[PDB]
Amino acid sequence: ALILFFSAVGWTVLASLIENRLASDIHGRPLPSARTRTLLTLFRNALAVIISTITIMIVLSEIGVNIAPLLAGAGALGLAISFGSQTLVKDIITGVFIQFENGMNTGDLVTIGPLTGTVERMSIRSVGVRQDTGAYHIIPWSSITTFANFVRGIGSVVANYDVDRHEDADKANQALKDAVAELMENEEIRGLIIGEPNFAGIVGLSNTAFTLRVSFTTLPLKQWTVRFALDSQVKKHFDLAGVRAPVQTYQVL
Amino acid sequence: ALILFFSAVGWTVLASLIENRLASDIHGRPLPSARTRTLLTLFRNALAVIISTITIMIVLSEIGVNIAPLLAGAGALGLAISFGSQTLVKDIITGVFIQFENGMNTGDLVTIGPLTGTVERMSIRSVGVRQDTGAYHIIPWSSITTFANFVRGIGSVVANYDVDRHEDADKANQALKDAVAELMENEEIRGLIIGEPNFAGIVGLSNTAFTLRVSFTTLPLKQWTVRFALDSQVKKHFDLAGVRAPVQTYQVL
Amino acid sequence: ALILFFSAVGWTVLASLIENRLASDIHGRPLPSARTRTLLTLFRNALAVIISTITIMIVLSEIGVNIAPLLAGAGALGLAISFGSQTLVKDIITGVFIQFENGMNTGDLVTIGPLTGTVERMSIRSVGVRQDTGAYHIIPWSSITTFANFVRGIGSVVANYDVDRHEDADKANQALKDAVAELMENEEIRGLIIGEPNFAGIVGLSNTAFTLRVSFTTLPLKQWTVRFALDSQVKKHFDLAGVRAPVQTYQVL
Amino acid sequence: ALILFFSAVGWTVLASLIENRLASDIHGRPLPSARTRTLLTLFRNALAVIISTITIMIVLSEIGVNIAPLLAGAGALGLAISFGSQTLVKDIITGVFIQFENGMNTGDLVTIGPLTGTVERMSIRSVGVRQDTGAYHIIPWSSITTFANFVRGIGSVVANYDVDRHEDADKANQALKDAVAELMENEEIRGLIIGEPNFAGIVGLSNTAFTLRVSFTTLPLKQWTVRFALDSQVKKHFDLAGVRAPVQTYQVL
Amino acid sequence: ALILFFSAVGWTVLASLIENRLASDIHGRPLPSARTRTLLTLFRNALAVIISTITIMIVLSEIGVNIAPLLAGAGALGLAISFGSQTLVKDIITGVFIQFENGMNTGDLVTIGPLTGTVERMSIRSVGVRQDTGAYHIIPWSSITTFANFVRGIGSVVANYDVDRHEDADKANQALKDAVAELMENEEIRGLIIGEPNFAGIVGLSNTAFTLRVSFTTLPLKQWTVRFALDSQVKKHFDLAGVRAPVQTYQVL
Amino acid sequence: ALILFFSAVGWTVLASLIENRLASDIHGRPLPSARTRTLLTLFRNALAVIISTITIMIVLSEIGVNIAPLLAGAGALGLAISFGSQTLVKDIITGVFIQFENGMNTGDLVTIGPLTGTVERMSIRSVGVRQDTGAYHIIPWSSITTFANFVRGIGSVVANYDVDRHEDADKANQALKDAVAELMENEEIRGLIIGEPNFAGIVGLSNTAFTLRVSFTTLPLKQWTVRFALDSQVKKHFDLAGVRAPVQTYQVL
Amino acid sequence: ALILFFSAVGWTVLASLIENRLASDIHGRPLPSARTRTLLTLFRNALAVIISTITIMIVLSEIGVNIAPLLAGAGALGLAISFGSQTLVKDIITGVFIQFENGMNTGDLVTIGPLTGTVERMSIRSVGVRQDTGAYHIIPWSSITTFANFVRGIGSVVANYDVDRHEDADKANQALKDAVAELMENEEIRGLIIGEPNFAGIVGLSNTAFTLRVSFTTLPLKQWTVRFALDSQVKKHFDLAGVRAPVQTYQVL
Repeated sequence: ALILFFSAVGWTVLASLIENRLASDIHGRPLPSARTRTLLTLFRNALAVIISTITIMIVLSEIGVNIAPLLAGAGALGLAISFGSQTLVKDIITGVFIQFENGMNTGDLVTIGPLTGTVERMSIRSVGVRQDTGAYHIIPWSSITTFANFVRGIGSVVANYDVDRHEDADKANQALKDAVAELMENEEIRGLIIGEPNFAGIVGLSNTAFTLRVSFTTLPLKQWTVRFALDSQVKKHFDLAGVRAPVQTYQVL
Repeated sequence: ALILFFSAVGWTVLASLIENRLASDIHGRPLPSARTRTLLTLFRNALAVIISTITIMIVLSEIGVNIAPLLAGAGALGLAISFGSQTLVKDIITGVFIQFENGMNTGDLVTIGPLTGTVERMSIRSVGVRQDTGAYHIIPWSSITTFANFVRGIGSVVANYDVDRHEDADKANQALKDAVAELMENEEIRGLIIGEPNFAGIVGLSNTAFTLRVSFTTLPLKQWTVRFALDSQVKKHFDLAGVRAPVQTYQVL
Repeated sequence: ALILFFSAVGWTVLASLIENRLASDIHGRPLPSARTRTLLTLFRNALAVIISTITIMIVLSEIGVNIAPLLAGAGALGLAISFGSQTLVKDIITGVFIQFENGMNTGDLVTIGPLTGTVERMSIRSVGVRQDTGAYHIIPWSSITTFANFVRGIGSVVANYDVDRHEDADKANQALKDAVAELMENEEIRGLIIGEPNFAGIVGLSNTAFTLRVSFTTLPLKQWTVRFALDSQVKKHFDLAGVRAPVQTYQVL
Repeated sequence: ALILFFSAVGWTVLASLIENRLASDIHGRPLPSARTRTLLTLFRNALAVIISTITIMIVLSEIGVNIAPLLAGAGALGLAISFGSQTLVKDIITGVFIQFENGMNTGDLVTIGPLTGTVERMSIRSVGVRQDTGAYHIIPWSSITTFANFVRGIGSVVANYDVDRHEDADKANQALKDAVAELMENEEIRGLIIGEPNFAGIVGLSNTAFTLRVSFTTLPLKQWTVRFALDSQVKKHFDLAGVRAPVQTYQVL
Repeated sequence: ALILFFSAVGWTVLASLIENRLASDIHGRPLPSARTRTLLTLFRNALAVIISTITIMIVLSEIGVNIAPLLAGAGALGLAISFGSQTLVKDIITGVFIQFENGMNTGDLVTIGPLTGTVERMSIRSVGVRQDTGAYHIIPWSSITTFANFVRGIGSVVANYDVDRHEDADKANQALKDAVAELMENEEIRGLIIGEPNFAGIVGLSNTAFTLRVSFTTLPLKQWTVRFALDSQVKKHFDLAGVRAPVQTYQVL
Repeated sequence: ALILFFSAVGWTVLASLIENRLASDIHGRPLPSARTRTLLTLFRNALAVIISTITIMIVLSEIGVNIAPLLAGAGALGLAISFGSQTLVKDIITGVFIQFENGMNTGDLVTIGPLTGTVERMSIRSVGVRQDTGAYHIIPWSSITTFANFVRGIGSVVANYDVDRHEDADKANQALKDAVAELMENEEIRGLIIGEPNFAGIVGLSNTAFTLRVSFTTLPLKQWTVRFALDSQVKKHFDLAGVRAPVQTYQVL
Repeated sequence: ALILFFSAVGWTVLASLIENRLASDIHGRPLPSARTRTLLTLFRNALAVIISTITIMIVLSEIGVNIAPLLAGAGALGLAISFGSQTLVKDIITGVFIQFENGMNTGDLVTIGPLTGTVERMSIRSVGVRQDTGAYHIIPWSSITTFANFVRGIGSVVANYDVDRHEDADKANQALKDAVAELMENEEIRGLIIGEPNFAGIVGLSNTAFTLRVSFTTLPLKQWTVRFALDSQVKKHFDLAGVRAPVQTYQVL
């Protein structure tokens, strides 16, 4: 009867506490810290609260005066719990879908908002990213709405260099072409590049400068080394050819 | 009876696990990575949880003490699940409607917020865009609200060039007209352009400069090459005609 | 009985698939692309899911063990669908109301947020706008909260020109008046203008300049040509009268 | 019986279509455009959908297999409709309350966010504002959260003028006082002003300037003309008295 | 019976229209404008709609075919009305609570976000604030989340003056002290101040300047006059003592 | 019966009005202003509305035609009231939790967003903060999401001083060390400091300067006086040692 | 009967007040302040309100006129309470999940938004962080959405130094290499570093400068000391080698 059902609740409560002891062993893993005492206390309190609620519900059902006040209170508490748990299920679903489309793997370079780093590990609710300063960022999946991946597909560079307006375009463009040529005859750099450079010439005009563009396409994650080498060669050849940097201009009175 | 219904639940649970094995084969595709072990474990856990919930519901219905506590808990969990799944159905509906109006195809150049690139593939929940730096962006449909497409219809250029205030408009405007004339007699460039240039003359006055505007209408995705050629010719002809760039001015004491 | 009702469900399912084939013909229109295969598959899957849900509901109703678990799951799914469809009905209602008040027509120049262009077509959920760069923007109605229309009513110009503080106001104001006078005696420009210019004189003082204002009222969409002509004439007459542009000033030690 | 009720539904459907024809005449007004064909088609489709839903509901009620699937679908659709209609009733209530407190009339100058213009007309959902560039802005009431009105009450000006630090305050303040004095003896300007000027003297110190403040109180919508006249007189009297504008200062080495 | 109840509905509808006529007299007050015709029409339409809904509900209840479609539609409409009325009850509650704590009175100087002005009147939903330019701002209570009041308690000034780095602190600090001394011996200003000045000396170092701080505590709303007088005296005494303003510095080559 | 219950409602209504008279005495306190007449009228109107609603509900229950229209209207009104009261209960809970953790006391210096001041009093819904300009800010608890407290624990200073690149680090660092030494031998300042200074040397390099860092740890709320004294001593010793401030540099042609 | 149940409610109310007295002892702890009188009064008021609500509910259930008005009011109050408690359960769940993944411990350096500091203590709803200025920040868990931890894993430095464009890269790069060499031969600094420096050479070109990059990997929380030492050595060796800082350039007329 009611007493037999009440004993079943107590038996299940002990099993949940025994399951909490199993969770203590799981929590006992060195990876998730060693201060699991607080977490265990919360689980025990929750189990006790659930057992007390079940017992009170049984008593009220056997009372005959309707559980309406207490039932309404429990319903309000459950509604609050459901309202507060939107974000968690949001992270779970978002992460499940992200791994479904092979959006993120471990070790690749990504960009989530204002952060760029390498993925270290993915939990059920968040993803760990290691920044170039050594900081470890924990980003929940629902916080992620748009991200970029640098290992998928191919890589490319687009380089723009500003040249002073007073000079002529033919000499500066030839200097840039020569700088790219010296880069091409280098062996491992040319191994990184895939194909031939794309010279665009003047791509803009300013009040004191004009800009020249040259674009490549390289191996994934190799664009930055090529960019740095190109910058060094461009500086060297601009110095050789006498190309001037943009200079401010003014008049007096 | 209850036992026969319980056996049916177990039979369906095995079928779902067999369906999960079929999903494992689907997940086994090289495109969606190779670490599908985690996804399979989640599906198995979900199937086990569903089977346990069904069995407990049957037992409680056959108990006679009302499923009210457990039923309310299940209802709260379902409410949380429904609340957390708003974004997913939002992406699904938004993508379905976007493909309905032929808003986006594969390979075209688009602009979604601060990102400009070529569409590579569209999933049920997101769209992949390839940037000019080689990064691969995953953008969910609900995150997309307003976007532009450069392949629909036509293309056009509007070019504004700043000339300092001290010179006269007739000489600078004539120099710009001559620069456009040299561009027109070029053959492939004229093939890109559709029609005749639209000279607007002075379109603004600054404290140290005035601006001249000339606009074209070209083939789709061909506006940038025409713009670069026009910039080069404008610089050359401005140098030829002696037109000066804007210069700062000050007085002493 | 139940079997007769089940046969009716199957008959309706085939009719929906036949209706999907009718939608395939509608989707077959060249305007909405040619890759309608994906859309048809989704419709077929939805019809199959609906038929299966109806059959399972009938079986459960004829079972006698209550549909409560499955009914609650279906209710949660429907709640999620309703929650995710807020935006779509929002666009539908907003567009219906916008067309009710004659807010937007096709071909007129509008400004929706940071975008200015001519309306090309309006769907049930969005509106297409053509920018001056040739890009085609798709803007849903709910994303629209405030917009401006340049074809309703009239057009006007308010022109402010900065003159440096050192000169006198009477000479510069007279030069501006003469510049407007030359503009007035032109024939087509005066045809664009409706009425007489409104001279306001000095309307502000800066540390190194003062500003003069003149305003007109012209035909719709004709304000920019008048503004450009006024700017050219103002520059010419300021050069003629010897009016100086604002100049920076400093002192040494 | 059921057939008699079904005939009543058909009779009401025709009346709604006849009411749509009456709405067509209302829509036929030249003010709300002439392309009301699309709106009429939507109304006809909605009436047909409502009639079909009513007929299906009657058939299902007379079937005996419960309307539960279809009733739940209709409930979900109604929930989505109610969720998507929050903004519309928000505009209706906000506008009703705004006209209740006499916040806005037709023809007055207002400022709603970043827009300043004269109210032209108010609908049930929006308000039309005419900008000084001739653009016509449609602003829904719910989008309005805070606005200012320039015709209610009185008007005032607060004028701050920057004077170089190196000069003395007594001479510059006397020059400003004389400039206000000349303004006062003018007749229509003095008619605009209500009372006497309020001289505050130095109200701030900068690294290269100090500022003098004088404030008035004038008729509504007349503050700007008084401000412009005061600016012109202040410039003239500052030139007469030899008061210098703020000047940058530096030292070498 | 049903007819007797229907007659009661009609009798109440006329009473509501008579109550609307009473509201017309209330609306007839000159303060809430004179165009109350539109408001009366809306009230009459609402009363007619309510009467029609009640009659249709009675007819449907006496029909026997369940009001379920129409009842569900009415429930959806009521849900939309409740959803759209969140802001109004929010303003009502916020204003009621604000007047409970004596946060705002009429005539005092407040600062609500980017607006500073004097409270003119408070409605049930908003508050009117008069700006120093004469504009009248209507701010709903829910839009208010944080505001400041200048009449509660006391007033104070904190004055920071920048002196160039090259000079010595003792001379400049003594000059500031003397400037405060001249202010103190003035009688009405000293009546405004409550106590003695608080000299803090150097409170910061810049690349080309250092700043000195002096703070007071005065009567409410009297801080600005004291600040202006202090600024004037500080300028005068800095000129007397030969204290220099911050000056830019550079070097050549 | 119904009449006896109706008399009970009237008796309770009078008691609520008598309770409102008790609230009038409470509102009669000089602290919560003296214009409590408006609040009392609102309470009386609410009591009358509640009594009328109860009477109408009783009449409808005794009518037999279902309260469904009026009951649904009351339910919608209650739903709107509950929706609009989210913020109030949010403030109540947030404040209760804030006082639970001893986050804020009265008189301490706090920083809530862009505001820094001393707490004056805490209500059930908001907290009053006194700014250094004398303004009194009212901040609801829900508006508070993150704040800092300067009285808990200790205080510290981190001082960075910029020295131009041209000079040598050893001389400037020695000058800073000597400046700190003179500060240390002062007696009350050394009483404020707790321990020894932490010299960090160069902590950054700019194009025209390098920065030196020295950090302390002092008593709570005493960091600013120590900072000002350190700034004065640093300026004095930099002047003594001939250390130069950062200076701009350029080249000609 | 009803009286026996009413006595049980009174007995439980006293037990709750006795439990409040136990909470008073808990609140009596010196850590959570000493003004717990206000909190106790709120608990007593809540207990009294709950007891009164239970008694009124029992009386209404024994009345026979339905609790519908009062039950609906209680339901609306509970709905408001549930709506206002979303944030609290959000913090609880977020903190529980954060501690689960070992995201934060006590004493480590973290970065939560614009705040960087050391964790001092974690409550159930918030986390205390000590800033370098001595301020104590209280941050709820729901307010936390993304944070970084500096003690997990390893630490690294990336140093960029700008060199004037006019000089040559080989000399400046050699000077930087020598500066790193002197740093390496230092003993405790080399103990901090883990491995060898990574020289990247030129990594960017500006209009007046080029930048050189060198990166390390050091012990956790030791990156800043290494960075400061590297900056000092780089300045010293740049001075030794005659490397110039970036300099502005202009031309006259």
